[PDB]
Amino acid sequence: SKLEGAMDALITVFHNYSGSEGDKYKLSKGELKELLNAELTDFLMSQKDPMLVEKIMNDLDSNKDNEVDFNEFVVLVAALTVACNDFFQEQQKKRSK
Amino acid sequence: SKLEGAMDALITVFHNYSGSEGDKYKLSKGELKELLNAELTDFLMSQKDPMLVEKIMNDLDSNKDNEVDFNEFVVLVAALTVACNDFFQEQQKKRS
Ligand SMILES: [Ca+2]
Ligand SMILES: [Ca+2]
Ligand SMILES: [Ca+2]
Ligand SMILES: [Ca+2]
Repeated sequence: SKLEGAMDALITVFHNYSGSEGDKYKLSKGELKELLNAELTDFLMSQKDPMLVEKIMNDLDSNKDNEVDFNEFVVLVAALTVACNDFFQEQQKKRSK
Repeated sequence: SKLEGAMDALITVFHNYSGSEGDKYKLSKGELKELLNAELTDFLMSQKDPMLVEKIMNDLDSNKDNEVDFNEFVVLVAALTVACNDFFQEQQKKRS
């Protein structure tokens, strides 16, 4: 199914970056930065934005273990997907006026 | 990017079922049923299970407007993906 394909992909993406160092199933700041730069580059306007990454790391690491675990990563993905969905919807609503 | 491809897919799937009736951007119980049966059938052990769909509807519709909006739908997707990831990680741990 298209949905479970997407779910599989969320899992794969995470594990593509989380296994370079430290906990194999959590993202370090470095691994997160890597993932942001390669996977969400449009959100960084294809710029390097370390201070922004720092803030993303701080907002996502809710339990303060200096890692972004999978639950924490999914919080990111959910927020950015909702925001994009909302964008597309408002663009259609604006058009129908 | 693989990630943004997946995010796009989440949006497209929801909008694939949400536009049959009512709000074009929310799932009725009926629309949610169609989505669950087409997209998550393995979670239903490939059975039709309207009693479980009812409970799923009731759980996802946190604002009690009788619809599952996109945010509500992503709560389900997050929960299921997290559970699936946990499964795959515990299967690896077990193996070692
Ligand atoms: Ca790691
Ligand atoms: Ca954390
Ligand atoms: Ca609808
Ligand atoms: Ca609702």
